[PDB]
Amino acid sequence: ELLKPRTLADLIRILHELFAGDEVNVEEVQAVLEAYESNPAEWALYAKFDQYRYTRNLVDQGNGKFNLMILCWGEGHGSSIHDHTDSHCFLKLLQGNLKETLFDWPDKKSNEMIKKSERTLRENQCAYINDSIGLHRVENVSHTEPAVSLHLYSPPFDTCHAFDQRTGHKNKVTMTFHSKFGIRTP
Ligand SMILES: [Fe+3]
Repeated sequence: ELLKPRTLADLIRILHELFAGDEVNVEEVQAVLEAYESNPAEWALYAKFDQYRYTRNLVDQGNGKFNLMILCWGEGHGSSIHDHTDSHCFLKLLQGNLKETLFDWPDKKSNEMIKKSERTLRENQCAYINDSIGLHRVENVSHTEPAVSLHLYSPPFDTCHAFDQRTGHKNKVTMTFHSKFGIRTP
């Protein structure tokens, strides 16, 4: 029985129920994330921006089943083209808009990675990606509005690959947290 999360804390409690077992009902997780109506006062603690690039702010560790984090995207900040390390990845907009560009996995031959599609993710919409679907880039293309998104990854992962758009070549990158549970973590 999926109920509407009344608050961020209620959402977290519901997520612990949805991840109590060993598998993931993607459609139910996405539905509950979509149904949470972003309330800025509930997540202000985690919305810690950096001037130069987007930040990752850990909210909950899901009793080991998932990482739940808030990403804070300054104007013009964006990600690499990246994978998700054999994990489910849900992305819900809490504030602003983000452009998501999808790419196929590269072949062995060095070639330009050509986007397969793009879409604008708007406030409160929850999207989903996994390595079977493909790779993506996420960007705040706004000149005037910072964006904030809520991301859930299951299982949690500390590393992933960035792909060079000119060649498809990949490099391993380690995820760094700007803060954890509201506390800045150098
Ligand atoms: Fe991603």
